[PDB]
Amino acid sequence: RGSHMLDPSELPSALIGKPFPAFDLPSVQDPARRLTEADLKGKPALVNVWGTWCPSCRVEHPELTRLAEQGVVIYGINYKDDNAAAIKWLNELHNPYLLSISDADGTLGLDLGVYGAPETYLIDKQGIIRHKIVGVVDQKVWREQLAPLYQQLLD
Repeated sequence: RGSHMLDPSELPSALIGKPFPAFDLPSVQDPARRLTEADLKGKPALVNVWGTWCPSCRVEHPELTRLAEQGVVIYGINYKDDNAAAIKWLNELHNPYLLSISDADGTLGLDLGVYGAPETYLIDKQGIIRHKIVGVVDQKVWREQLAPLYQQLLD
């Protein structure tokens, strides 16, 4: 395999200081209920990109719950997934997400620079992106890579 370069939008630094991309998408649990980027505003928060196709996302789930238990607001982007399967996941396991955005065609992921899962965006209360983690967030990642910035956004 020859070299393959990710495009600039997929770099963790790409959307730093930029507003969360605009979108109008159905919620996972109710397709008649519509969500937009305005629903992400108000509190500093994580935006976690996940899919039922994603074994790493299954593994990350207990950590996301652990953060939610400590009052961390987490919104979920269900990316290019089976909706029925996604609803099951949100039922069978312990939903840490305050909102579950159905991004079935990946157009929101497209604007975010998403190229798999899990990926986690830290946003401020204005919905401006402040950090991006590619791959599983564990205690260590949270403690070192997110926690310090998240604390600043609360203050």
